[PDB]
Amino acid sequence: HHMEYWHYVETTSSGQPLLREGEKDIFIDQSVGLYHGKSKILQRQRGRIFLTSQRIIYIDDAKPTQNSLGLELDDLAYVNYSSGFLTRSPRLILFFKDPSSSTEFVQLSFRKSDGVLFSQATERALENILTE
Amino acid sequence: HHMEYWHYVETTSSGQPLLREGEKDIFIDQSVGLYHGKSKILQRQRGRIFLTSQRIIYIDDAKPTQNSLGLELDDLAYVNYSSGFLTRSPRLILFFKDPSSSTEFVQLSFRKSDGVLFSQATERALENILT
Amino acid sequence: HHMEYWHYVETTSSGQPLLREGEKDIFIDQSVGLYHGKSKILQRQRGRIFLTSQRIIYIDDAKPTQNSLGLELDDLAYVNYSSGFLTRSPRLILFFKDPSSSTEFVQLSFRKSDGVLFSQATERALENILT
Amino acid sequence: HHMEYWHYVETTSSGQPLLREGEKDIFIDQSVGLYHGKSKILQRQRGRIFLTSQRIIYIDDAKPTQNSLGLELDDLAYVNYSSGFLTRSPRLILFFKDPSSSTEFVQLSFRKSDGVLFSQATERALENILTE
Repeated sequence: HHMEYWHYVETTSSGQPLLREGEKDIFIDQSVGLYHGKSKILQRQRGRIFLTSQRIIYIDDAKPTQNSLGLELDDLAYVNYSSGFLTRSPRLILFFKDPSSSTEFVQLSFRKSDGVLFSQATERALENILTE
Repeated sequence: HHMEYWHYVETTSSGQPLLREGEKDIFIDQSVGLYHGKSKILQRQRGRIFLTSQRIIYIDDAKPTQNSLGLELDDLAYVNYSSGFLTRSPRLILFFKDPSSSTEFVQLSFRKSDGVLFSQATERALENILT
Repeated sequence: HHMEYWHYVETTSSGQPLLREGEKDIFIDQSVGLYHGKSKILQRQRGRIFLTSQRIIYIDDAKPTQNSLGLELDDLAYVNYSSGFLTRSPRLILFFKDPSSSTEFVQLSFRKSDGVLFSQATERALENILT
Repeated sequence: HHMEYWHYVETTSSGQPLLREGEKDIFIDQSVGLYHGKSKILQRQRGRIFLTSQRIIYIDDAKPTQNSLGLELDDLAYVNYSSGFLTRSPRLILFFKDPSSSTEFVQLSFRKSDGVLFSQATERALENILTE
């Protein structure tokens, strides 16, 4: 289940995430869907994606105050961009430090952008945490 | 930087590695080279690669008692096979649980086989450890 | 759009394809599905895949005398194996010499094998035609 | 040999390509190296790359009037972007309509950019020719 790694995120009525003390937004993209391993996360297929200094946050388009999710950058070891040759959309693949299985990873799927600026910003934000 | 993750492996002159208490031989392949991230590990470009129940072990062809190295399966998180379209040889990429940088990962490069059987065995060996 | 590139293949009721003058059986794999570009070919999702000296032939499991198709090796330019990290199954991707669009290419999807032996045989069969 | 597919291109002293009647530049990138199949093209490792309505053109940094090369878009069937996971630089892979072997293809290697805008423009320019 994807909830071992993802946590619930509160938002305003308008779909703005409520961020932690000193947590700052770095980048945002639109119309992103989530995967857990190779499978779509049902009902989390169209949202805005936010990168912060601490987290990747998915804000559900349809029900932002219910279906929004967060992932800690501190739980990640690598991110890898995949450009959409076999997949309909380009994908950003997130690798965890401590997966329960190699089947457990996340993907962000970009339906209205190539996802390149988001992925580049995420690579940098991850590297800042890793190198410390 | 590769020595953060790999350890020295004692062998014999004929290239037989010293295994641990209860550590079992699973699969071996020949003429493998090692990468650390995108770069070749310089003195480790032609060796046998050995999968055990606990480790991946590189046994150097030219200098086995000196240049042989081991990696704990317990330090890995994911594995990915790449078939060699843009690389001279197929590659098995290994991702650490705890990399100091996301530029640090392992590749095994298969110069005289396709590396499929070795990669499949490693997938299974790693999954046994994770689960 | 896939019917620009694939042709109808006559079989028998037991799923044996009608081969041409001097056309020889090279390799077969089971439980394969077909793609045209990124999309599944709808009635061609479970069949045997057959490499001959001249063609790749899909023999449909459910309706072999109706839904079986052939592709000329002479219409291909490149082949690429993808190991199935993000796809449920490994894929063999085939690139046409003369695509109407660069969105048009073939995939074979291997549901009950890794497709390596079939892919390796196809690489060789295609190279024989090209050279 | 890479010269079955590539042709000589004339330039000005300053390294500006001399274009055909009605041929127009679409995009340019810098610090690109060439591959023929998996191997570097020696001495064609640092140049500007130009996309035109008809061609991809490599302008050699060191000797532009001698070592510049052109490829016809009409000789291509596909282009594929590869994002630099195993390769030091991202790559744009060019597939020919009529290779003599599957070992014969070209790569553009991007040493000072991610090559994304160039690759996107090339995909579009190719598609215009293919669809006719």
